[PDB]
Amino acid sequence: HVEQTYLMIKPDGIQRQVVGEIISRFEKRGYRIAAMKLTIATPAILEEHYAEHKGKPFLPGLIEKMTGPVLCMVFEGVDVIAQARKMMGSTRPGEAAPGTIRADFCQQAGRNLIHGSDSAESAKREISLWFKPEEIQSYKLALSDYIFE
Amino acid sequence: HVEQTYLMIKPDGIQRQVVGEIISRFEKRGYRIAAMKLTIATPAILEEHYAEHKGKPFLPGLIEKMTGPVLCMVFEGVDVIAQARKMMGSTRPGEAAPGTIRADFCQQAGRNLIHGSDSAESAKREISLWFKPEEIQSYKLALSDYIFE
Amino acid sequence: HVEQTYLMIKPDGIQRQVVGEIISRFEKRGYRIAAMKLTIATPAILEEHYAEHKGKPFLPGLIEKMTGPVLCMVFEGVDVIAQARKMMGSTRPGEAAPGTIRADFCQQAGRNLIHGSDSAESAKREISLWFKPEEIQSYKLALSDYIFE
Ligand SMILES: Nc1ncnc2c1ncn2[C@@H]1O[C@H](COP(=O)(O)OP(=O)(O)O)[C@@H](O)[C@H]1O
Ligand SMILES: Nc1ncnc2c1ncn2[C@@H]1O[C@H](COP(=O)(O)OP(=O)(O)O)[C@@H](O)[C@H]1O
Ligand SMILES: Nc1ncnc2c1ncn2[C@@H]1O[C@H](COP(=O)(O)OP(=O)(O)O)[C@@H](O)[C@H]1O
Ligand SMILES: [Mg+2]
Ligand SMILES: [Mg+2]
Ligand SMILES: [Mg+2]
Repeated sequence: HVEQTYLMIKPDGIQRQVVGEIISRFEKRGYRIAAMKLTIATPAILEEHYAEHKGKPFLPGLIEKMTGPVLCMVFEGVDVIAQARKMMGSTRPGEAAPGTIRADFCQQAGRNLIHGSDSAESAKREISLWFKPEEIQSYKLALSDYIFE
Repeated sequence: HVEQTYLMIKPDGIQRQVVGEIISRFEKRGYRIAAMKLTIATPAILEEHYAEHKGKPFLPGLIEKMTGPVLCMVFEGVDVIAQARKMMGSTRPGEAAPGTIRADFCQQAGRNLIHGSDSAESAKREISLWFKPEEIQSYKLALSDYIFE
Repeated sequence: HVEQTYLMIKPDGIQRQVVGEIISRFEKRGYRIAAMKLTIATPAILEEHYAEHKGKPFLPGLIEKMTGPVLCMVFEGVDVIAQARKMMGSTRPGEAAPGTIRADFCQQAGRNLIHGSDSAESAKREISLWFKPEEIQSYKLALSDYIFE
């Protein structure tokens, strides 16, 4: 039984030119790329993305930092929502575990490279916000017999 | 004092073609390759290898998943039995620590890439099961003065 | 607000020829090289470097193992003193967390690849010990906007 999560490379991931390295970390576990799109995030879409943080003092600066090129992604795998969060590490890179993306690449929460859905509910909502359905691709990995039980 | 452990790349490690990456992780710590052999594991030898799991519900499926090409290895180093187990990570990849082999490469316990001895007694037994003594090679690493105290 | 820490590649890092890999780990987080110098450490400077261990049993052997080529480094970043210590891992490689330098490269405390300042006071002292002020270089990373909040 697999699930899908929404992962987004933030503008610092694009500008520091580590997109391929990020993707390789998820491919290495046999997670399937179900969707991938480069766009430029705008305030209106970012306000919906970060709707839970509406009204807060730190939202305007977050929206400014996120206004930039992003790579929207959907990955599929066993427990991939929680696992992708674990692989990203803590929001604050200084608290993130060695070997996580944020610990290996970053210094501060405001420039922490990547976003990942925090729950099944947020994954459904975020995939619907950033992708049209035709952009979610269904296919099977040829190495499935060696990735799954 | 150094010891020797038995490490085996399972058929998923062969088929996903990550043998070299696995070997490099152990070489990186200055662990010495003392033996290495590609074979195809058969139920009879696997039954002896996994004798501690006799009767357990997962054993028949484990033997099936392990019937395939494997790379038998012996590595030598300080505390290498416990250390290699730490590098492998937990049986479940989802529970394994970031930076371990199972967390970095795998999703599920039944396809978790690598076996390693869990104790001095099991290392002795497993090395003897899979290797004849003439297959164990003794040499000294040229960088020994910079690896060992 | 950034700070500067003193990092030193020990003779085993030089001789095992992993200098570039070590530097890449710190560059990967956007830490800035503020100073760098290859020298051959002498007992006199090592006595002052390791003054806190004066009288201790392992000191003379530590000085001996450290009498050789070293790479003196100063790296700048947010919380970089504590963060570089986290990235190095525990003194004993066998106790260091997976994904740290010492866990990924080493076996024993006497050959654990790298030194890093352990506090703000020690970083100031160690930088001044190994570098003259003229050797410390001030410049801005062009990716600063994508590294720092
Ligand atoms: N105190 C803070 N200072 C700067 N940026 C923050 C702070 N808190 C959150 N952020 C930013 O907002 C993003 C979304 O917030 P949140 O959902 O709490 O974290 P995460 O993305 O780890 O789930 C974070 O990834 C981070 O970039
Ligand atoms: N509940 C399970 N489901 C699927 N596979 C399992 C399960 N328990 C064990 N296994 C498989 O059997 C192998 C041997 O089990 P065990 O010796 O307990 O683990 P380890 O290899 O971590 O020492 C594991 O590496 C794993 O591939
Ligand atoms: N018990 C020990 N055995 C061998 N070498 C040691 C031991 N303790 C310390 N050392 C060596 O002395 C160095 C300095 O010791 P210390 O300052 O306590 O560790 P660290 O470098 O982790 O801060 C260590 O990096 C290590 O090379
Ligand atoms: Mg969030
Ligand atoms: Mg076992
Ligand atoms: Mg110290």
